[PDB]
Amino acid sequence: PQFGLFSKYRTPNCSQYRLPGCPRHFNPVCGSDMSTYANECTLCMKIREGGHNIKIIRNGPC
Repeated sequence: PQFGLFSKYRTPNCSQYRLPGCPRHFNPVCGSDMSTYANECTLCMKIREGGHNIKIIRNGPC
């Protein structure tokens, strides 16, 4: 897999979602910070400093 998940946890790759804002609502991933999310306003907001450096708990549906 990509790097693994045993180091911290498995961190999401938000190298996209590059909107001036955030369209739609959809939450693919699962948050270690107790937030089911995935987008520019959910993670990428969080991830840059909306929460932490997010590690999703689950990389997919929950």
